[PDB]
Amino acid sequence: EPEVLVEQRDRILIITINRPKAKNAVNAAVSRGLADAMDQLDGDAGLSVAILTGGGGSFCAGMDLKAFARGENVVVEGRGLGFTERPPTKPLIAAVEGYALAGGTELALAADLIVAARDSAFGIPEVKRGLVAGGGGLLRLPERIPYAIAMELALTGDNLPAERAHELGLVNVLAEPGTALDAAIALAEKITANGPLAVVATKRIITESRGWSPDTMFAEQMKILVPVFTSNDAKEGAIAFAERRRPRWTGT
Amino acid sequence: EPEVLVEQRDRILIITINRPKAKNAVNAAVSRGLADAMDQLDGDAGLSVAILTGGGGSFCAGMDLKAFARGENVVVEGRGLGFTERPPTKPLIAAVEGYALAGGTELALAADLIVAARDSAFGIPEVKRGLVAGGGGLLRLPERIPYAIAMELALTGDNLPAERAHELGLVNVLAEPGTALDAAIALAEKITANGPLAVVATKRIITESRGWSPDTMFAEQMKILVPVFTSNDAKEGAIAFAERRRPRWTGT
Amino acid sequence: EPEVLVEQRDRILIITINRPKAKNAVNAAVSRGLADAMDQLDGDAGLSVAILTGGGGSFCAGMDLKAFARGENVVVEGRGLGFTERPPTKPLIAAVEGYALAGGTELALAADLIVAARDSAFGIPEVKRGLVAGGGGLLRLPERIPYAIAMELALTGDNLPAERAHELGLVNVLAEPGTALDAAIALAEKITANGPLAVVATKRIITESRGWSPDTMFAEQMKILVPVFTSNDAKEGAIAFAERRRPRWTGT
Repeated sequence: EPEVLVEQRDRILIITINRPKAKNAVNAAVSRGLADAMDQLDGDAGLSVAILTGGGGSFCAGMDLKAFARGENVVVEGRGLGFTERPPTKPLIAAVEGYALAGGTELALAADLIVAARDSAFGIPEVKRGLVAGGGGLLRLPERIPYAIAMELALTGDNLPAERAHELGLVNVLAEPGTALDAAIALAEKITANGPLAVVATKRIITESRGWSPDTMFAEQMKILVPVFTSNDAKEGAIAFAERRRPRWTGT
Repeated sequence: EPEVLVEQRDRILIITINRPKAKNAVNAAVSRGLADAMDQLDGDAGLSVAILTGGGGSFCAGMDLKAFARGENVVVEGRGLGFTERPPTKPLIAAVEGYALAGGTELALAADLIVAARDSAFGIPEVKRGLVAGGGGLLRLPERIPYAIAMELALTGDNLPAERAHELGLVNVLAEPGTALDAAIALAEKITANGPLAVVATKRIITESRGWSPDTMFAEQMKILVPVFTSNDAKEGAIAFAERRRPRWTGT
Repeated sequence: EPEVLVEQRDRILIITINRPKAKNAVNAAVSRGLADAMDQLDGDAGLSVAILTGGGGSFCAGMDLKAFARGENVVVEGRGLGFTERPPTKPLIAAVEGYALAGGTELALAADLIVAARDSAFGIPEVKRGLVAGGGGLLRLPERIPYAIAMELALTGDNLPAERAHELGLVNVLAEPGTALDAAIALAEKITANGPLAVVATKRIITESRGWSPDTMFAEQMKILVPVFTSNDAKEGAIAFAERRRPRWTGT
């Protein structure tokens, strides 16, 4: 039985970490499984969005310290912890139950959107063990929540309850306990209903603009805009809207 | 009757999009009218602040798709949608009633401050039509509200209610329905009461610092600081404060 | 009696501006005193965290305008207002009571974390006197709170009440009036309990990553990570955790 489970529902790829006895800690198998799933997402024209979740009601306790201690290839060159150093092109939603800690919070941060149960919690407690959250936690958390709160969490290693995380803008959708995945599917379906080229281009511009200067951002953006505006889907979108009916996207 | 109306009240320029039957959608006339108004604002020494609003109780439904479809010069080279690619030097407040959607939200984002009615709403639904919000929406929204919420709005095309937008920091002032312009005038008057050179320099530093490195930001800032500190208004400000009375600014 | 008081409590350096009759305004003596305290913090292996506070129930009214007017060396080359242009390496918490205005807000912004009394207030009213908040206020406030609110505060010179500042993410901890320092000590103790090399490295990555590109951030981060992961404290942290007891850090 695979330690990462994958199920396709229409155009949504549901990815489930399947090590509940190990609190879904990331070992070599999970790291590879996550990378393979992201490859599948981006490579399959029939997929639009992925959801990442942890089986059994707990998202991810972080990297498997035992697996790490004994030489498992957990942090993979070019990919990081599963995909922390190589986020997918298509949208990724993290559906969080229970604890998303350390590497677990870093997986969530590598996703684009977070749906979290009201009783879930985040955190990067690495400094408590004289270590540092090097899987993107320090690079992404201050960009997702207010800088000083990210600093506080990083220096103290305190847990961040989901409801506070929603107040701070880290969590998009608060769900009833046990229903985060269903809430995430609803979110995914809203995104898969939109133009696939436009959705991917939109994510691309938001992510890449972080590295653009104010003086160049519009010209850099234009290069991404043109293939969308001349696509078949751009025509179909205009036709469908004018005819008040659902657009039939082709991703071309 | 002009499709963009302009009224000067003391040192405040009130700019009103005047196409209520077209939901104040931006066509060629409105685009040019907005650009002319911003030129007027920045060029007139007797003006300190502008307010942009949509006549009739709805801010702006976005770009006029019909005007666009039939070849109106709506997105002007060097300026964008009115002024989206050329924001004014002096402060601009958007006073939002009803819907500010797509290009309408992009106009608001190109302003510095937003006053919005409690029953108003924002959004960038471009992906629903297989298009992308290329008028600065994707470049500015993630800088105004938490990154993940900006991502969510961009990928889903969902409306953002004004009250939520205030929670997220996009909206400065929530106003009673129908009173956004009056609230905006109150805000504008607070700013026009302050030193005009200092106000413009302050905006300049906040906007331009986005493109400065940590190692250079103070030296870059200094170049903007010096002309302010040696201005006539700097002297007048100190004198007025010491004498507990209103400063008589000259903008020199 | 020194105009800046310094007390060591275990590994915490408590720094108190001691000019209550002058609302703890920063003159030459206070500027130098603050710089010396930060040097002490960073230079002493027995110190982990500092707390900055204003004696008597008011944080800092800003730069001493009288001292400034008559030629005191208040803004020191290479350091700024005390330390605004040279923030410490180790974590700094500002414990705010009463008013932190102008230069006072800039001192707080140069700290990493802010604990503020529920009845305290911030602000950068420089534009009211035809001046500009050049001590880092304009460079840091838009990075700590939502951009548009930072713009609003900078252009209006309005006070920012502590409770609103907490909503916006500027204030980490809201304290009962008169108890901000005790709340700050609790926060400091949480941080001093964590691995000193890991804490300093964590702060370093969060602060320096502001000037890194997305394409280089992980490689830049790695250089800071390696000395932490190979430290004696990394070993001790792992041992202590496995033995369910407190780690005895050495800062090596």
